[PDB]
Amino acid sequence: WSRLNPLRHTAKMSMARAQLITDGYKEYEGYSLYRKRGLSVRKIMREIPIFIDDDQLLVGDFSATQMSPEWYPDLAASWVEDYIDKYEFTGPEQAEQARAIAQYWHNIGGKEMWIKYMGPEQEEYLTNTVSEMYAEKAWNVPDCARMITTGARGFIEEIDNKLANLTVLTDEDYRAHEFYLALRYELEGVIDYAHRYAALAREKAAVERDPQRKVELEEIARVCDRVPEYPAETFQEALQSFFFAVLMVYWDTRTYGMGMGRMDQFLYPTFKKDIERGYIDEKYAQDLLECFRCKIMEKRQFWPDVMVPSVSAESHFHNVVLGGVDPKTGKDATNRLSYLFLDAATKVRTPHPTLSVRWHANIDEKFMDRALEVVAMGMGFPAFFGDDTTIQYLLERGYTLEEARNYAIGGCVLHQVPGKQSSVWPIVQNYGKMLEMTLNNGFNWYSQEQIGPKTGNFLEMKTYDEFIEAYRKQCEYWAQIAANSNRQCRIEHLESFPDIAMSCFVDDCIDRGKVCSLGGAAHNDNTQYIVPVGVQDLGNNLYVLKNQIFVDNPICSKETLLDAIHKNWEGYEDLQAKMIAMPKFGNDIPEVDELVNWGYKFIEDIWFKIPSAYGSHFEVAPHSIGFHAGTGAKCSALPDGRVAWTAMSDGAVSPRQGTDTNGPAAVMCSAGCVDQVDLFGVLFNMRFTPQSLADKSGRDKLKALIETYFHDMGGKHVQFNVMSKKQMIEAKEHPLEHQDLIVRVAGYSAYWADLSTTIQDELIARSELT
Ligand SMILES: O=C(O)Cc1ccc(O)cc1
Repeated sequence: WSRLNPLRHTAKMSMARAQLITDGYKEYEGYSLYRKRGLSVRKIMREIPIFIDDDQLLVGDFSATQMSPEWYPDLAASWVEDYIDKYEFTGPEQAEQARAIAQYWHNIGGKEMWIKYMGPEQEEYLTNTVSEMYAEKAWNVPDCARMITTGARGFIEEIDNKLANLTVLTDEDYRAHEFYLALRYELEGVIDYAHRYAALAREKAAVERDPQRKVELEEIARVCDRVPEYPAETFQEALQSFFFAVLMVYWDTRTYGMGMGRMDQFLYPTFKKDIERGYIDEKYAQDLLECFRCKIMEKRQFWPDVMVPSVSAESHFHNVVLGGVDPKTGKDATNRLSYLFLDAATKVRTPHPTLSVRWHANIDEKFMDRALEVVAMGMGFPAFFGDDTTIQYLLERGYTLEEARNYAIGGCVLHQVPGKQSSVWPIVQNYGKMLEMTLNNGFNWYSQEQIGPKTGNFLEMKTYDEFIEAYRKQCEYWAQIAANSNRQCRIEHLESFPDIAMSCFVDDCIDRGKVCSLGGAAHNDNTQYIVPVGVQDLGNNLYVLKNQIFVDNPICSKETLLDAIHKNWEGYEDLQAKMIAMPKFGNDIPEVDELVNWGYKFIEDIWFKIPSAYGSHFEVAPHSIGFHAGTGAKCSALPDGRVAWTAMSDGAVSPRQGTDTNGPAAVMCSAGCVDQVDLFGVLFNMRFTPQSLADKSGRDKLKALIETYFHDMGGKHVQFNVMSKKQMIEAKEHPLEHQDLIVRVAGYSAYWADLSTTIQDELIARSELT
């Protein structure tokens, strides 16, 4: 009854893109890839199954059967093998169809073409090589709502004004002449897509008996008759217009961490249009935002199980930034449309649309108090981002102050302006696992193979300054060997799986006539980066290296140490308790909280002088998504009392696990001692108990503590979740029951049933605060 009604995961495998792209490549054979793609995608949207759900007033969906996740063979296809039905993956009996597409799309798929290119193929855990040929790229926020007040028609004109009055093909990239035609070809695709619903919604009208539900869709057909093609005019046809731009991208590439930030900023002129004109009510607007959280869900993920350890089983980042600052004037933009957004998170309790708030000095204290109740209930949501510091990072990249003020976020914590960055290609490297390799000697304990460089013998280091060069020499190897892989993989993805439709919403892409992935990016700045996930464990161990190994303590010699972790404290269980009691990050120890700052300052030195993509340099994104588990489980033992095969850390500057013997103010004062201005978004989450946040103390102690954390300490991002540790243990022993539990992990909340085991038991260990 609570306004909205989401439903169940009674889903099966769907072949409405794979089979529809397969015969698109065959019917449009010979046309260049830029055109053979664009011609096939409009074939999809104009021909794919369509339906309108019940009591919903949004039409376009992310699949051809309710919640059945589509499959894209353009990116990969040879991962569907022998089981016929068996593990969250299921089909009816059509396995002979997947093997038919896999037979066709063999050696012509993204990874399928990619894995030949190399030659030898080094399977890895120190870098996500498996997640770079298999995972779809997005993690941006294009201007599909900042550049959709023009409409698809206004786009096709600029393309037509381009192919005619500026072409003169003097090899002005035949690739560019074909990109232009392609971009039109699926711009009419998003027209046919919404003109199919108009004919179907109008058909769903006469046979309808409820006259209010009849007029509900009779206006939707009138919306979709003008929403995608021409510029929108009303709040009901501005949302549907923006959404169809999110789908046209999804039909060309399963847009991963695509952000849709600032819906409280660009749906306002129509919001302020219909309301003050009595055309739409606040509850009606709260209906669409409710119907927006539901319809966005169907985009489930469908990747091989070999990555579920590192990417969970349903890690979706559909973030939207509510609140903020008016760019042209500097005042606050926190408005009622932001109030209805987190009002929607009440009546519908979906965990994917992140719904993030952006704090700033003169923000609206009322709609920030009301934001603290949204995380006071279930779900660890409105991930408060602090501006002021993030602005300095964007302004020092090159963006103008208006572009910087107007920033949103893409994916987890990546903050960036809308239509400028271009489909990021990330790199994971557990800089605690590097410590394992150099404390060894490039041996990769879990693998027991001399796969690294013999930088130096630990039993012959002599001094700490000698170690940190043997740690630099080892880290730099996995730099020019990891970047060098997905650098020329973004370039290689020009023979397969480029993002043509997404270029409709990247600046200068239309002008230079080149896609955002390869070339026509307006800013090749924050477009490639690294995620160190567990660098707290670097500082905690570096402290043990700096303090209490070299100089004093020869009993805990370099020999007694390496063997203790070799056997994982077995026979040394007395020692680990002392190291686990040594000063650890998360409290308020400058002697231990400053080494994690120098830690990032050690990573920011090597990678920032490494060129990237088409220009600029690699960034450093300390965030995480689930890569602490799949990497830590293969990262064997650490000096700071760690056990062998356990996770790294909970991302960026979050305290390790049970290391905060001090209150919440310390856990942020520590995390504040990080010069996080040049850090591409920090993932900082911590757990409170519901007795603290569900009272005035939540909107009094926290606010005074989170505002102080960002203004005095220069933080960037803070995200909370309230849930008892027993409630998670009670979910571990009853996982058949709590299959719809909202648990935060790392910049998102996902159902506990699709969460990995190593992530569950790790979430038990996170401390409780008051
Ligand atoms: O988000 C990540 O860090 C992993 C990733 C790698 C490649 C890709 O295409 C998508 C995601």
